[PDB]
Amino acid sequence: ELGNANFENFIGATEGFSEIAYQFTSHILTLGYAVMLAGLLYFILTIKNVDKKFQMSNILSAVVMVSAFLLLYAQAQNWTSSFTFNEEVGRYFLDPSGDLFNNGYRYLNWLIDVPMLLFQILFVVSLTTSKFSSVRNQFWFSGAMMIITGYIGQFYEVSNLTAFLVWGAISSAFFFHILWVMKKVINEGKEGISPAGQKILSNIWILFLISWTLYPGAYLMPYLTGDGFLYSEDGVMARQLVYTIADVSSKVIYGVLLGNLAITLSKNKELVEA
Amino acid sequence: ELGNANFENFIGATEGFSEIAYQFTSHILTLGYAVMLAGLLYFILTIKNVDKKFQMSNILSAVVMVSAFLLLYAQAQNWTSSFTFNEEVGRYFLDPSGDLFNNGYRYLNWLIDVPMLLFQILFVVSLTTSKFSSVRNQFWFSGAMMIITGYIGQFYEVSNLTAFLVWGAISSAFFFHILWVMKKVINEGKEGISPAGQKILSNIWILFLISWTLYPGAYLMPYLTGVDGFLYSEDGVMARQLVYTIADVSSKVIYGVLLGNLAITLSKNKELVEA
Amino acid sequence: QELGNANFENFIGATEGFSEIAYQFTSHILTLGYAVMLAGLLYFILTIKNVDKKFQMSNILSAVVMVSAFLLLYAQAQNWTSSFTFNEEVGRYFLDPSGDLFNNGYRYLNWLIDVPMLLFQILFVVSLTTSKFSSVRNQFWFSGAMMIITGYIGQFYEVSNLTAFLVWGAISSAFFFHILWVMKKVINEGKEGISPAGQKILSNIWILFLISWTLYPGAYLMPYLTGDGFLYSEDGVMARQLVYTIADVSSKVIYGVLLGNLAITLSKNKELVE
Amino acid sequence: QELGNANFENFIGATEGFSEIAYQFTSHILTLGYAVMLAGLLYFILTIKNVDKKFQMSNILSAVVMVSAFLLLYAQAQNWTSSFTFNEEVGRYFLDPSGDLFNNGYRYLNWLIDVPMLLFQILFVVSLTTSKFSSVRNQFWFSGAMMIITGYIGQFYEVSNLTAFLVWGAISSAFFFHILWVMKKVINEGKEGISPAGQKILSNIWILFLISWTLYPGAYLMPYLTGDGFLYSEDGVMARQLVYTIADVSSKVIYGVLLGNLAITLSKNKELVE
Amino acid sequence: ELGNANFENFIGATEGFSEIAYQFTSHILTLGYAVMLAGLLYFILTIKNVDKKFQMSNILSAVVMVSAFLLLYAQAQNWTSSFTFNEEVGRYFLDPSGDLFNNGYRYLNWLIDVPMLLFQILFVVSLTTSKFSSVRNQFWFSGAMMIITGYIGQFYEVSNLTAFLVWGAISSAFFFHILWVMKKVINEGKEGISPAGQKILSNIWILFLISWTLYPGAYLMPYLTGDGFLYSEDGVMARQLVYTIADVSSKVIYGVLLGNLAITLSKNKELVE
Ligand SMILES: *C/C=C(C)/C=C/C=C(C)/C=C/C1=C(C)CCCC1(C)C
Ligand SMILES: *C/C=C(C)/C=C/C=C(C)/C=C/C1=C(C)CCCC1(C)C
Ligand SMILES: *C/C=C(C)/C=C/C=C(C)/C=C/C1=C(C)CCCC1(C)C
Ligand SMILES: *C/C=C(C)/C=C/C=C(C)/C=C/C1=C(C)CCCC1(C)C
Ligand SMILES: *C/C=C(C)/C=C/C=C(C)/C=C/C1=C(C)CCCC1(C)C
Ligand code: NA
Ligand code: NA
Ligand code: NA
Ligand code: NA
Ligand code: NA
Repeated sequence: ELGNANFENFIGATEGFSEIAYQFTSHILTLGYAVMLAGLLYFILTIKNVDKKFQMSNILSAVVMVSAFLLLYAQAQNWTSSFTFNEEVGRYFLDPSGDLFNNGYRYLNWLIDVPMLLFQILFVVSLTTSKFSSVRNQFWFSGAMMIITGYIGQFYEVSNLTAFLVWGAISSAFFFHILWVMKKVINEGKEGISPAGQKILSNIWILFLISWTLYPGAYLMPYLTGDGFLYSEDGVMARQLVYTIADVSSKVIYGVLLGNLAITLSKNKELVEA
Repeated sequence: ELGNANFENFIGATEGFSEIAYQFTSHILTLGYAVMLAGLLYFILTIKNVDKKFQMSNILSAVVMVSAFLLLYAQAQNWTSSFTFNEEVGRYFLDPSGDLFNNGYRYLNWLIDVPMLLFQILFVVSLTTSKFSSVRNQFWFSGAMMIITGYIGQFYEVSNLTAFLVWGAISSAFFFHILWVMKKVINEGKEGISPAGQKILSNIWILFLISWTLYPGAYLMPYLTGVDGFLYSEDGVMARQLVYTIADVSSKVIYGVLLGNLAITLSKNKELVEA
Repeated sequence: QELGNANFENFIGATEGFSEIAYQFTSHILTLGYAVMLAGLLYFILTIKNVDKKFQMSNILSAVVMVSAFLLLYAQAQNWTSSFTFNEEVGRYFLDPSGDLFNNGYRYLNWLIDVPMLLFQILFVVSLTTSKFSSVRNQFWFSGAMMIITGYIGQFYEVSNLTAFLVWGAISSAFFFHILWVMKKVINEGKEGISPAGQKILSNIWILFLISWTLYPGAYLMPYLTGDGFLYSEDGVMARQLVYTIADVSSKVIYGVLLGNLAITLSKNKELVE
Repeated sequence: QELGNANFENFIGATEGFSEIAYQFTSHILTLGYAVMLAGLLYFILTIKNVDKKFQMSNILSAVVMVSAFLLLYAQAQNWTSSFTFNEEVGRYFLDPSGDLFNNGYRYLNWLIDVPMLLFQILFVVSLTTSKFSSVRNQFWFSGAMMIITGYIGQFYEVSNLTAFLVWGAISSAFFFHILWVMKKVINEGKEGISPAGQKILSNIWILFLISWTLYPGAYLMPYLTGDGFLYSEDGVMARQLVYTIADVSSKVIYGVLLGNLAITLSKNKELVE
Repeated sequence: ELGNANFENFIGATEGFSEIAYQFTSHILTLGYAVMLAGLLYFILTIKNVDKKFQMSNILSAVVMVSAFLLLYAQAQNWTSSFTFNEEVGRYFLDPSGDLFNNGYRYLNWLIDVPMLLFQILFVVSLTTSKFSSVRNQFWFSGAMMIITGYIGQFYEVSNLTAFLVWGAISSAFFFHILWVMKKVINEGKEGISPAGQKILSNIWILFLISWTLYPGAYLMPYLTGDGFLYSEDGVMARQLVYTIADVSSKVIYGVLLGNLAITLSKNKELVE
């Protein structure tokens, strides 16, 4: 009786994980939080070369990095504590004492981080006809709701497929909403900045779009092949890779590109340019 | 025989916690201390854009963040160490070896932090009819007493409902006193600063009022449906720990940010705070 | 229970056990201890810019103390929690041999590094009149070391051998009064030739120095201050560890703050502190 | 036990066991590893003020690498110690299943982050002549990724399947030479247009780059470089882990230092480095 | 069968450690790494007050402090992990699970740190007759070899007294060489700086000499009294105190004195006075 548990635990409690599956997941999750703390240094070290008006972008990035490090660290330790090598069969199996594995650390990370990442672009670019205050509140409300609904759903990703998908769908509503507003902001952002600045905002959009889509991909990962191929250790590896790739892109790379824009806009483009 | 223990331990020792209840509490408590360390960075990184006379506000915020991180971290680890998964029934139960769970880490955090948060506003605003030193001492005395009395009470929140509520009440006395003085401060603060600065102080009050009220809510959370119903159970534990987390974040970080923003605007450097 | 040359906490823990309140409180207060130290560090780092160059070593030495103190007081807190385990049957915490015996030695060795600095550091802020920098320092340093080293030896015996306990205690006290004597000299010579604002602070410093430093020998004797009386119990343990914590905070952080404030005023940057 | 697709360390540890010297040394050297990384970080942070704006991203990227490397090399060190337990009966360290299997994957995934940055970062110090920044970078980035990813896969098989081991190894080596080729191009074009002092450093960088990068494939093959021969033993383990450590220190820290020194000289702040 | 293990483990495996012996060793080793991280703050905080050309001294100190913290921390945890209280007899005994105790963390710390400490003086002072490049390489080569040989020897300090002392001796060769060169450096350093600067370099030498000598003292500590007085828990305490005192002196105090010299040599001597 595992109960309302993530699917990792069900694989780990039956099939077990192979060396490669466990170690890789372990490694990738470690890379996750490593990249976050590393990134922090980039934002701290470049802040002197951002003008005052843009500086909060760098600061908010830095804030995200710290939050993310700590929670993604917790997530990594959740993985390793939760599954123990069985000497007899040569596979890793669920260890009750280390607690059940749960992706909740990541999700709660999103709860802090999502509002900031959406907010923080608004310090770099300027809107035309839209109201800063409105855009922010929309971001913040939709963002919260997207994560909170998703957070509830994923508890059920095995126990109750319907609640899984209901909450998932509702989340997607809130998800799809955010995409709309962000496109609005990038477009109004593009108005009034050099072609150089424009090109960056274009890259940002593609990054934002791809990277944010990854998340619901990883939500569904176990099932994207119906007891098929990804309902296995392969699925676990796949989920945790994608989450890691997503989080790195959506925070660090995202933050870097914003920072680069803010730096160029400050006529300190020499720092970012080679 | 648990004794003078928090009610979490009694739930954990009888009902057990469901996966969702345990994991959520675990997650939210982690979010708690994560946000504190994160916040620290905000205060450090904005300090250059506060004028010298306001800068102690920023510094005191930073101080709080560090204290809070460390003690809230301790609090999170208290939770996780104290309750272990039972594979047979699929619920988390009290682990004696990991020590009893207690909210005391949080409370003693308050003991350091409350004085600073009350103190620190006084470096941004200027009073009219009150003396800096008087307001501070009131804050500091009442603040200490509020926490110390509350701290004693919560040990009894199961063992002895009377002492629970006595100490609770006494605490509440000092609580209202602080509210009273703070309202005085924010009003005198509002006198003589631009409308922009005024509006922030207004938000600060609302935040201060709502967020500080949460705490006694969370104190009583187990019993807010008396002797039964949703709140004397794992649901109550989740509820308490969410509210504490929300409270602590609001009362320290958000509070500190709003003060910081005020101090930054007052320094004629509003450009990084608003854009 | 063949405990040997052990602190009295272990003897209580090994017989009576600690109640929930006693254990948790001690645990909490010891945590507060090291938390306050690291917090304080931030104050000293962040204020250094506002003290003039010639006083700045006071701030630096404070910062140094804070770090040392954090690490050792952290170790001390972990010593407490490791050393006593909840007994499910009776609902009290009892000595756990595996987690090592509890010992206040971490704290004492902290004193060994910290005491010389705290005595030294005032000399950067004040100017002596009649007394010789070199003499005052060496006296502080010699007496300071000896006070701690003798105390450190004594406390091992606070149960095993009451005589050595009190002998070493007394010897320590000799050096204690010496330090008090010299420090009073310093504060008074310090007061000669500095602004009234500076004077007032040095007055406060002395009161704080005096009260806070007296606490220590109080806590040394705490188990016995009521002869098998009231404080030879879990109550005594709580009492000792509260007092040590209060002492250490006052004698380092508050002390350091007051010195900092003095150094800041003497630099004509008093707008920060008011 | 039944180990599967595991590193060879585990097979030694599961049969021969490790001697005190072998275990302790490996333990010590791996600790040195991550210690040096965090230490290095301090150098890059502290010297950045003395590099001109246009070079500064070199120092920043170094700093980023240091942090990533600390965290992952720390993980790697703890992987070693957790995985092998002293057996009091024989006086040798043996594989502990509970501490999880040892795997070098932490290191490899560290490479995945770090390799692109180290190759990238030189381009902020020097200017190319005949080559296109964009092309050189993409080659570095693509080949770098592929080199590590292929290597990462191979090393899982270094015992289980020697053919896959060597295939993947070889494929990796393809991309390796490519990177070497491009880097030589870069260092030469880099040398064009800077003082002889700067030139001399770029020369040293190349020899360091060349030697240090070569070490890695040496360490890949280390168990077999003597066929059930001399290095298929605890000696081989020691040898591998020393070489990896030496490589990583050289290829990141020393490499980074030399680049930093170049950037400092180019900024006419050569007095710092002299 | 402990094998090629440090002597601490043999005491811990037979005699056991008394409360005082264990706790003291535990405490002192903790003080060790605590002082390192503390020191770091001093070097970071004073850096602004040393001129550009001396600044690498402060930086190299800072680097050492961090390395030292981490490895001395590891060393402290090695001690506590390795010996467990026995409730029946009231003594601490060797715990296999916590791994055998070994001073190797410290030694490998030396491997990183020795080159820097020898190097770093050269950023503050200027040589007269001797060649920067040569002095450094001598320091670096001899320094490495001194540690590597010592590191090998100490594994044998119980198992094989001959290898212990051979490797020890070889190490000592390189040791004196470093002492020789350093004296050369301090003297050439003294040429062309004020008497104030001179006096500091004099203190540095005394400190350098005393503190560095301590190390081989601690190497031999178990035997310095032949089944004698120091082949006991007393010897363990003695070794670990001396190592701690040595490391603090040879890095932190050393670094401070150099920093003070660098600060003095710059306009702003007021900070250190
Ligand atoms: C730094 C973290 C970020 C940017 C997280 C973003 C998370 C999402 C976009 C999540 C989206 C989800 C859905 C659209 C459906 C399933 C539930 C979620 C929350 C994973
Ligand atoms: C950062 C922490 C803060 C601002 C803590 C505030 C705590 C309170 C306002 C506590 C109030 C209480 C009562 C009014 C009654 C019950 C006992 C307390 C202490 C929880
Ligand atoms: C930061 C730590 C400080 C300022 C420690 C001060 C410690 C003392 C003044 C200790 C005094 C003692 C006696 C006077 C008798 C008993 C032994 C001592 C060392 C506790
Ligand atoms: C900081 C880490 C660096 C610079 C890592 C470099 C790694 C390599 C050059 C690895 C090369 C390999 C081969 C050429 C064959 C075997 C597989 C590899 C990846 C170890
Ligand atoms: C910061 C660490 C330092 C300065 C270490 C210095 C170490 C030595 C001078 C060691 C000397 C030794 C001998 C001369 C003989 C025995 C082996 C050694 C390495 C301990
Ligand atoms: Na595991
Ligand atoms: Na748990
Ligand atoms: Na305990
Ligand atoms: Na081990
Ligand atoms: Na132990």
